[PDB]
Amino acid sequence: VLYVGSKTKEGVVHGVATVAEKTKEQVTNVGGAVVTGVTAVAQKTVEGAGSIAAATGFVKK
Amino acid sequence: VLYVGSKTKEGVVHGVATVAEKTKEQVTNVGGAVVTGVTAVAQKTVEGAGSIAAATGFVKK
Amino acid sequence: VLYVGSKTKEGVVHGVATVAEKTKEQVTNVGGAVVTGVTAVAQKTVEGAGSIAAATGFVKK
Amino acid sequence: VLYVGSKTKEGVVHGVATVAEKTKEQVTNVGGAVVTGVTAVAQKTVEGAGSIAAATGFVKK
Amino acid sequence: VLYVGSKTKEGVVHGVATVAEKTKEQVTNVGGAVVTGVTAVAQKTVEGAGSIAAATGFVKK
Amino acid sequence: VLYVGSKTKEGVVHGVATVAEKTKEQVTNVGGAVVTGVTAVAQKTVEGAGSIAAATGFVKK
Ligand SMILES: CNc1ccc(-c2nc3ccc(O)cc3s2)cc1
Ligand SMILES: CNc1ccc(-c2nc3ccc(O)cc3s2)cc1
Repeated sequence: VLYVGSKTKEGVVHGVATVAEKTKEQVTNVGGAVVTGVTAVAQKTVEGAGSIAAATGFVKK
Repeated sequence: VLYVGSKTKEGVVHGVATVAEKTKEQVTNVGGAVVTGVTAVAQKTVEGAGSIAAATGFVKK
Repeated sequence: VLYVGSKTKEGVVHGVATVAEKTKEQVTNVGGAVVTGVTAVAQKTVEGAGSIAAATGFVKK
Repeated sequence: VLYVGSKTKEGVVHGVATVAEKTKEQVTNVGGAVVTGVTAVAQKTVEGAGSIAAATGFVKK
Repeated sequence: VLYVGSKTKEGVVHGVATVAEKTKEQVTNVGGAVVTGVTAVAQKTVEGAGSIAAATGFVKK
Repeated sequence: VLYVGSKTKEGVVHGVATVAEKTKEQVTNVGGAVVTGVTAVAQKTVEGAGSIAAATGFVKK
């Protein structure tokens, strides 16, 4: 009943240096799902299902 | 009843240096799921199922 | 009833230097699930099933 | 007598990512020479003395 | 007499990722020479004395 | 008389990832020479004396 947050950090990314020399990149998706190339990403959920880089499947019923 | 957080860190990424020299990258997905290339990612969930880089399957019923 | 966190760290990644010289990368997925290339990732869950890099299977019913 | 340069590179800097988090920087020079903080610098001389970051001395005669 | 350069590289820096978290930096020079903090520097001289980060002395005669 | 350079490299630095977490840095020079902190530096000289990070002395005559 006296919660005290201070200087806290949650789902935090900082201080990222990145060099990506690539002569070629290619995704050849044929009918499917694909997720590629996530970098320096931060989420924070409450009462929820939190996905960052999901390759979810073809739901059939 | 007197919770005290201070300078805490949770799901935190920091101080990442990355060099990626690649002459070729390729994902040739044919009908499937794929997740590739996650870097410096941070999540934090509460009352939820948290996935970062899932390759989930084709749900059939 | 007098919880005290201080300078704590949970699901934390820091101070990562990475060099990846690769002349070729390739994922040739045909109908399946794949997860590749996770680096410097941090999660924190509460009351939830937390997966980082799962290759989950084709749920059939 | 048939010099052929092609795609040559000389005194070349490229592809530099830099993060510098600093809570304090200070140079307290009292009567002297100082050089600090050179980053991503490129020179090319011909028939000359080329210095990049010199701390040269008090010439007296 | 048929010199052929091609795709040559000389005094070349490339693909540098750098993270520098520092709570304090300080140079307290009192009467002297100092050189500090050179990063990703490239030179190329011909018929000349080439110094990069010299701390040269007090020439007296 | 048929010199052929090709894809040569000389005085070359590439693919350097560096993380430097330092709570304090300090150079307290009193009357002297100092060189500190050289990183990813490349030189190339011809008919010349090439120094990179010299701490040269007080020339007296
Ligand atoms: C959003 N959903 C949620 C539910 C519950 C919580 C927490 N329950 C407790 C119990 C004891 C304790 O020392 C800390 C905590 S935090 C946090 C979030
Ligand atoms: C500007 N000052 C200068 C003087 C001389 C030169 C060179 N002399 C030679 C001799 C033979 C050889 O195979 C290459 C070279 S390059 C380059 C520059």
